[PDB]
Amino acid sequence: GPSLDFALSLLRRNVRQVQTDQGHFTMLGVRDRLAVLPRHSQPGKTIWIEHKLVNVLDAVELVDEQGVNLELTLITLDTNEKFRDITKFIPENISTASDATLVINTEHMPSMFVPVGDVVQYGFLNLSGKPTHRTMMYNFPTKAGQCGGVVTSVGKIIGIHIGGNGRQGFCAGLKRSYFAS
Ligand SMILES: *C(=O)[C@H](C[C@@H]1CCCNC1=O)NC(=O)[C@H](Cc1ccc(F)cc1)NC(=O)c1cc(C)on1
Repeated sequence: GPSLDFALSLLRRNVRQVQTDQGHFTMLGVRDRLAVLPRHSQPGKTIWIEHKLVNVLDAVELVDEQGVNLELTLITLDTNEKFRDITKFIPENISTASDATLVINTEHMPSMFVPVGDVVQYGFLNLSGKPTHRTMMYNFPTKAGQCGGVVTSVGKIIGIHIGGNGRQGFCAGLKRSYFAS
């Protein structure tokens, strides 16, 4: 219903099929020329968006006040395009949620809704030797190919998927101030 209406709106206008040397990811266009990707996709000076090559002008890998990885990287793309500003759908603080859907859009998983259920606070997560703070979990056997997916519930954007164990899956908590500047 109104929750997925929003997911469609976001798929169409802000969620992009992307590739880096690290493989396939879902990119969230945030506003203007600013997008986010999970840190592990390691975007270089360039990146493929719907297969066309786009320059990356600047790239920040977000960290704690304590310097811990938050597993997110803001990029500023080289285009004449504005993403419709969806920062007003990102809460001020990392928000847990109920019947969330994970929105994925890559070449292999195009236009994809995954019903991950509730999203609960997790916090510290060490995936493959690499710590992350401010993560949240949903109880769903998430997989390779879904990183960068956008976690939504009730018209809010709360998360970018970043990992899983074959049973649960984990996202990077989104908060609006990250998209400040
Ligand atoms: C997204 O690219 C991908 C998605 C995971 C893969 C594992 C199964 N479930 C999926 O949701 N993420 C990763 O593979 C993640 C990469 C990562 C994330 C954060 C970080 F700090 C460093 C690396 N790796 C894992 O989730 C993972 C799973 C096991 C087992 O070890 N590592």
